[PDB]
Amino acid sequence: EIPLKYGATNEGKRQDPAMQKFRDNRLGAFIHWGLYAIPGGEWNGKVYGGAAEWLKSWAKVPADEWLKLMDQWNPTKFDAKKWAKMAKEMGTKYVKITTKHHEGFCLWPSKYTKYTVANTPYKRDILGELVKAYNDEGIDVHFYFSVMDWSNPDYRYDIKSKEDSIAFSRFLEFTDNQLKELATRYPTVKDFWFDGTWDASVKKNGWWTAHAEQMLKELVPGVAINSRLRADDKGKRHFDSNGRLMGDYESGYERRLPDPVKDLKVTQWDWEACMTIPENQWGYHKDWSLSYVKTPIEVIDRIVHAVSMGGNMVVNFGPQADGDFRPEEKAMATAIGKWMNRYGKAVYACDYAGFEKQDWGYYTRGKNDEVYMVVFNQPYSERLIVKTPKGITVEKATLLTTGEDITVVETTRNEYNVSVPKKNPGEPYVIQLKVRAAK
Repeated sequence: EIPLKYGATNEGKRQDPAMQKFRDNRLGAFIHWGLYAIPGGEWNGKVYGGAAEWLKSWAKVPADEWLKLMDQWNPTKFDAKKWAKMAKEMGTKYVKITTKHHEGFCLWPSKYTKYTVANTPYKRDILGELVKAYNDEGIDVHFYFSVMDWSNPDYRYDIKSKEDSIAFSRFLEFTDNQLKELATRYPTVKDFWFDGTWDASVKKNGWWTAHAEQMLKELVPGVAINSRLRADDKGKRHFDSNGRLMGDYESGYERRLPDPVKDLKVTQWDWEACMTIPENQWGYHKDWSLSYVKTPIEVIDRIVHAVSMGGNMVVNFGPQADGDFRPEEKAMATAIGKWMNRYGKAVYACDYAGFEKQDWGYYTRGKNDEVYMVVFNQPYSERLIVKTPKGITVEKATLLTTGEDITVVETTRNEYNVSVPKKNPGEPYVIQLKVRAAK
């Protein structure tokens, strides 16, 4: 029953309204945009297969030379209002934006470094333009922030000396300054999502992670903070040494999801997953033929999977250098938007339904105990098996899009066959159930 100065703060799930908005939004978009977009995974004529946003590392490019990309930063096709429209048509309720990635190039005009959008030909405050344009569409804005900063030479991977420690104490002050800046320049921000916090330098400074959290919560009432920021007194990340969750939500499900049968533990806390369309590219990469690229249905599957287990899902986009989105990403957004427009009552504001997982798809639970069946795999039996928890019965089934009644046949105690629709919808679809519990 260990004691800790810098362990978890929250008891269970926050239930203030700002957290309930964060939760109910459910579907978000991730935007990775930075100087990495200019080379697009290619350096000096070699096209590297690793994540484009890490090209500085793959091509062993020194800071001085990487940051020279600033001279070419001039996204002439950028139009914040077009971006916001695209997110709206997709059905995303929030957008997480890279304020600064590992490269350390800031999308806002920070006063604390020269490596900022202000010292580029384009000059303009990209981040401020986005915040406004998204907020105008009713879309919340969350800030991605990489603690690790390859542009500031006070950054340390580990504290192996007193020089190291001196430099790093400066780096944490600088980092604190940037965060204060963001919180106060853009007070509509709803979340900070920290990355690049894995180094020993940070593990060794748990106290700072807890400070940063309290600090930001002071400045921004109701702001959410991800688990990835946090390390405890002992250097345990995400969950403290008593296995209690730090920060407001778990953020480890990056390009993977919890198992619907074996990882039901996640339903006990808030969490958010993120994903990429190709296998592993967050920033813009010029050649998507190098790894598997997910289809829209494969992405929709994963969104629903997340909500079915009580989590949010954030789908990544990596805009081009010119400020536009590539065709594959435009098609993806449109496809997701069409499907959400039709079936979104099963996603927005939904949660874990407490039913045993079946092979046809996922269940989600509405705000008023609606139970939705989201069908991805159509059984040749024409029967969708539904097994109810103790005390629950199924009074009715309805096809969400048409309101047509759907036959429900009891097969055994606590189990039914729900018929498929008379006409095959030809896409993943939703059947809504009315259920009754016992007093």
